[PDB]
Amino acid sequence: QCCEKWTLVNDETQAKMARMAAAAAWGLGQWDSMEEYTCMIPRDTHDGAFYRAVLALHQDLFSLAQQCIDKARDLLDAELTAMAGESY
Repeated sequence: QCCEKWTLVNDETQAKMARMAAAAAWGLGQWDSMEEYTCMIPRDTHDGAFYRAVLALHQDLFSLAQQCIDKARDLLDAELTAMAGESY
């Protein structure tokens, strides 16, 4: 479904696609496809950091990887500090 529909799609829908497209490429182990999709994910999201952090480790960029993991945790503050208060 990803490969068929890119040029047919808008930039709003593009950003809601890549989180699933990268997951899919990663699942299938096709790393060229995975790099294209991961760039389309926004940097401000938890996932955006995480998928850059994976493509860091496949290409062996451990300083860059470690940066992205910490940046990912920083963005996960908001999500945990929301839901951790009321119930585990």
